[PDB]
Amino acid sequence: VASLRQQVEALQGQVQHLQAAFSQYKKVELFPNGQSVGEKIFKTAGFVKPFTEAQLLCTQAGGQLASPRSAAENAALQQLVVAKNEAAFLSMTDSKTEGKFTYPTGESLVYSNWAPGEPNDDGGSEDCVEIFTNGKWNDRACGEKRLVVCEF
Amino acid sequence: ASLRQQVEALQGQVQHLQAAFSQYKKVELFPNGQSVGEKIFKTAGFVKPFTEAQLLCTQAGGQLASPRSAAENAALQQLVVAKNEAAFLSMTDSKTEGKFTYPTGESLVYSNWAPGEPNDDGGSEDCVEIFTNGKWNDRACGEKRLVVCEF
Amino acid sequence: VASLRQQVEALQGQVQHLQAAFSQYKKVELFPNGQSVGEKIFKTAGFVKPFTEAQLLCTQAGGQLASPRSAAENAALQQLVVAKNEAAFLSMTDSKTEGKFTYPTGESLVYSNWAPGEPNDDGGSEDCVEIFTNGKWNDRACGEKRLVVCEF
Ligand SMILES: OC[C@H]1O[C@H](O)[C@@H](O)[C@@H](O)[C@@H]1O
Ligand SMILES: OC[C@H]1O[C@H](O)[C@@H](O)[C@@H](O)[C@@H]1O
Ligand SMILES: OC[C@H]1O[C@H](O)[C@@H](O)[C@@H](O)[C@@H]1O
Ligand SMILES: [Ca+2]
Ligand SMILES: [Ca+2]
Ligand SMILES: [Ca+2]
Ligand SMILES: [Ca+2]
Ligand SMILES: [Ca+2]
Ligand SMILES: [Ca+2]
Ligand SMILES: [Ca+2]
Ligand SMILES: [Ca+2]
Ligand SMILES: [Ca+2]
Ligand SMILES: [Ca+2]
Repeated sequence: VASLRQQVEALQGQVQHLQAAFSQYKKVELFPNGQSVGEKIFKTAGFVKPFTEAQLLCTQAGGQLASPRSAAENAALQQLVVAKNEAAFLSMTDSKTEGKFTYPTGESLVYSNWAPGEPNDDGGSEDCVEIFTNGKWNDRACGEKRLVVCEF
Repeated sequence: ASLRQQVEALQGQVQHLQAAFSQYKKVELFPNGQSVGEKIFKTAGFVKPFTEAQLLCTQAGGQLASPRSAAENAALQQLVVAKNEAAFLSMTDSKTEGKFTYPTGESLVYSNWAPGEPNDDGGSEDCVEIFTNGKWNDRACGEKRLVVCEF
Repeated sequence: VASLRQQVEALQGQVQHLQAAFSQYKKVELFPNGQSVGEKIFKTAGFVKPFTEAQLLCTQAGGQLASPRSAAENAALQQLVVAKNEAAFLSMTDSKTEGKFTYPTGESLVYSNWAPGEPNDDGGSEDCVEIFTNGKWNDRACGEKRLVVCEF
């Protein structure tokens, strides 16, 4: 009772100090290659890779390629693209059904920010998606190399 | 009694978090960070002009490196030495020439000026850079220097 | 009692939040320069340095140069070497007694993965160890510059 109470007050002090230390370290971690938005975190590897290799890096790391599902998420991702000045690959593709872009899960897009005229499947072989420094999207060949950005 | 059990369970979970966190703090700081007291300095690894550098730090939830003691200055110096690139500090005398202040407007509580500095060379040096030897020199804000933020 | 009960529930909520937030943060931290194996974490600095310099960097960081003690640890370390496509230095040397490799403490090796014919003290001057992209080890001159990888 009395012992338990003070034991609770003591443990909470420890937990709140931990919350403070963690919050500080989270900010430190995100600088300068990450961006937090909502409960999602985007982080770039700082280099470019073809889609398949980029996808594998994110999955092996316990996440997946950047999948902006709102204007806010797209804006956060855009910050990293602008910072590295390198267009990045998104996770979505229309490899299964041409013209129908989906997330790795197979779910259809719930948000899109296609540049005017896109997606055009240029050359009849653009099944991956890249995001430019202006935040707009363009379908591009999966074999091209683009900035690797994962979401966790 | 049920609460007693819950408390003992929480103690074990907290001990685990503390141990795991302790390890990750060391991992995080390697190789671009420095912890001194309750402050953490971290470099972006590249150079930028003052305004750009300042914005990067502020948007990241911190501010440009602002050593307030010899200890903090020495810690910051370690990053500068490691990257072999002089860095910008947060302080400027842009408001009133000759009076350097922190982004808040507060006057300096510590400084490590090289002899003869600040000298407002060319009548246009309102920013501050820190050398690999830890000394400070006022320099043009337009120059590009290592970006180091504090959190 | 009743109050203590409400506070314990609040504390429980705080700890659960931290467990979830910390787990996410760990994945973010490790991407793309770290590898977790068991209770050990390997992290590369992303650049090369001669042995002495690399060794000092790790020690000052509160850790030490990569010291794989099992096939599992060696495989984890190998992932970073492959990722950076740069051979890395291990912590072990035979500087004290030629022909006898030891950890920084002085203890004899508990595991090794030498390439065929190694260690061979080529030129009578190889007292350090490098790990290749294939995971095998080779003794090499300590003055050479190799990928810096520390363990924490
Ligand atoms: O290089 C491919 C690229 O070429 C142009 O920029 C446009 O036609 C794009 O739609 C297309 O993706
Ligand atoms: O250090 C002497 C002098 O050298 C250059 O002119 C600049 O770096 C000045 O800021 C400095 O004051
Ligand atoms: O042929 C093997 C031999 O090649 C070179 O001489 C060096 O890399 C040596 O360390 C290695 O033992
Ligand atoms: Ca980190
Ligand atoms: Ca197609
Ligand atoms: Ca297509
Ligand atoms: Ca296109
Ligand atoms: Ca002035
Ligand atoms: Ca001035
Ligand atoms: Ca000057
Ligand atoms: Ca020898
Ligand atoms: Ca030898
Ligand atoms: Ca050899």
